[PDB]
Amino acid sequence: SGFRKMAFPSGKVEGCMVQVTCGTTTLNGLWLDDVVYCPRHVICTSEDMLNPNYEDLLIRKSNHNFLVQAGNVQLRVIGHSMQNCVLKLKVDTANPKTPKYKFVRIQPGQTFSVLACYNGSPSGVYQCAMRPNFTIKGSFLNGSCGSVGFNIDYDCVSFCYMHHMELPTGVHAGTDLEGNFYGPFVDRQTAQAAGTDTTITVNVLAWLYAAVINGDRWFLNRFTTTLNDFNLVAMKYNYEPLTQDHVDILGPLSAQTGIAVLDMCASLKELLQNGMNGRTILGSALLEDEFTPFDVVRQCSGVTFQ
Amino acid sequence: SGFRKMAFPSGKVEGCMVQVTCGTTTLNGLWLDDVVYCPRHVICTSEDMLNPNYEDLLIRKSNHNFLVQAGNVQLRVIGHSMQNCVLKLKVDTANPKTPKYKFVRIQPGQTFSVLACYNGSPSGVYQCAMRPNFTIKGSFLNGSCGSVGFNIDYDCVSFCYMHHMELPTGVHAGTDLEGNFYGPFVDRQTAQAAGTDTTITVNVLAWLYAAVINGDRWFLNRFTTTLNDFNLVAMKYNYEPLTQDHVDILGPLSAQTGIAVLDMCASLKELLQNGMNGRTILGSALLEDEFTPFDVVRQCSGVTFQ
Repeated sequence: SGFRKMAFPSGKVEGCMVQVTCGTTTLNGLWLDDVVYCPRHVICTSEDMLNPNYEDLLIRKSNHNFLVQAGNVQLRVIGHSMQNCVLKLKVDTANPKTPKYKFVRIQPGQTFSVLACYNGSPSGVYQCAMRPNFTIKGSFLNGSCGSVGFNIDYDCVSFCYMHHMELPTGVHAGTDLEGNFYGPFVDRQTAQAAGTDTTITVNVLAWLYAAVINGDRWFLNRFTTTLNDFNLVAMKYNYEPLTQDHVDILGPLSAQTGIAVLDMCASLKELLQNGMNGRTILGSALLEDEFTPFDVVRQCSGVTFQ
Repeated sequence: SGFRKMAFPSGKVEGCMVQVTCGTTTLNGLWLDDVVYCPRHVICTSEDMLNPNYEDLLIRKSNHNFLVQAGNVQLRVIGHSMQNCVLKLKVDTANPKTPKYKFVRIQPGQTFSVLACYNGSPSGVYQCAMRPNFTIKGSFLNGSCGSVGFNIDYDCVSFCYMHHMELPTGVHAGTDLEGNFYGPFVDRQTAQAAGTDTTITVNVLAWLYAAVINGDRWFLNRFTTTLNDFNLVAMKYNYEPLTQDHVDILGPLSAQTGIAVLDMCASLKELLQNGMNGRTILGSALLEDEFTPFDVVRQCSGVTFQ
C-alpha cells in the first residue's frame, strides 16, 4: 500500500546522455547507436534566439563545430542533419550502452519520466504529464535543454520528449525525438502564451480508484451520473470532456474496485461542486491529474522492467 | 524554473539489486562487492512472522538454502551471518557494477530516493522522508522487502534504508544497512502503532523559499516572529520544534531570497492559523514537508552526479 508519484528507473537513459557544445552554447544530447540527438538551438547565441534563421545559422557549422563529450572521451562527428527542430549528429562510435528503444509522439494526458541533465550529467528524475495545452510542468534550469522524457515497457525505452524551452510563465515546451514540437510552440525567444491548463479528467478518475484501492473512501458518494450530465459540470471547472474511450480505459479499475465508472464520475462531480472541506486524498488537498489509468495499474500491480 | 518531487538517478543502484529466495519466500537483496544484504525475514514463512525466533529459524538454514539470482545467473553463497535484522550473504563473485558507496543512518526529517523492486527487478523510483515517528510513507506491495533508499553525492551512493514491513495503518518501517530498525519497529507481524506524524518544520520553510525563488510570493506577509513565539503556535499544529540549528541550515536560502528566516516563520505561522484560502503554493494546496534545505539548493542550482 501507499501511492507515490513514481518515475521509471533512469539507468537505461543515464547511459545515453552526452554533452554537446557548438561555439559557446552547451546542452544535452541523447546518444543512441551512432547518432546523437539534440535541440537545433545548440547552434544559436543568446542574441540569435530572438529571431533565428536555422538554415542560415547552420551554413556556418561543420561536423567539427559540434563537440560531443561522453565523460572524458570526445566522440568524432562524421555527419549532421537538421530534422525539424532537432539535430542528428552522426558519430563514428555506436553507444555500447544503447538500450532497446522506440521514438513515440504522445497524446495530451499521457505521463512520462524526465531525466533532468546538465552538461550531459543526470541531476534527477521525476514524473510529468503532457498537459492539454501541450506544455509540461517540469523542473528545468539553464543548461537543461536536450533532457528527455521516456516510458519503459519491460526492456524497451519509448522516448517521447526532448526539452527545448521555458515560456515566460515558467512552464516548458519541447519536441518528440523527430524534432516536431508538441503544440504550437517554436524555438524562438518570443511571446507564446499557453492556452487554458485544463484538468485531465480520466487521470483524476484513475487516481480516485487508486485512493479507493488504498483505503481513502470518504469521497465515495451515494450518486451516479451520465457522461453528458458530468461533462456539463466538468466544462465549468475547465476539466477535459470525458468520452466513451475514457470509460473503456477505466474498465479494469472499475472491475477491481467494483465501483462503476459513472458512480466515480458522480463522486468527482460532488468534489468539484462542494470542494474537499480541508480533507485529503492520498495525502493531497487537490485533485491530482498526472496518473494515467495504466500508471495506477502498474503501481498497484508491481510491474517491473528488464 | 518549476519545482518537482525529484529522485536521484537510479542507475547506480539498479545494477546492485538481486533476488533472494530461501524456501518459498522471495525478496530483494543488495549486491555490493562480494556481499548480498537482505532482510532476515527471508528465512520466515507467513506463520513464522507472528512470533519468529530468528536464531532458531537460522539453525535450519545453510549457505545452499539461499538462492541468489542476478538475471539468468545464480551467485554461489560461501557464507552467511545475521547482523541485527539483516542477513549478509557472502558470495563468490564481487558485483562488477558496485559503485562507490557508504552506509549511513539518517535523522528524522532527512529525505532519500527509494528504488522499489520486485523479484530483484526495479519497478520505479520516488522521493521519501524519514518521518519524525520513524515511519516512511512509501509505495510497497508484497515482494518489495529489501528495496533500498539512498542519496547520491557526485559518484558516491549513501544507502540509508532497507524496506522490511508494512504496519496495519499502511505506512512503512525498515532498517539502515547495518540492520538496525529506524524507531521502535520490529520484524514481527504484531500490533506496532506509529506515534504522531508531526510535520518537519524546517522542510516546510525550505519549500516556502523554493516557492519564492519560483515566483509564488502571495503568502509573504508583513510580520516577523521569534523562535519561542513560532514554537508555541507550531506545537498546536503538531509541527516539530524549530531550533537554532534549523535557522543556521536555512542561512543560504535566506541569503539568496533576502527573506530573513524569522520573517518566513511569521509567514508560515499565518498559513497555519488562517489556512491557504483555497490558494496553491508550487501546485500544492497543503504545506509540503518532504524537501530538505539541501534538496531545495540542489534542485534550484542544477547539481549533477558522476
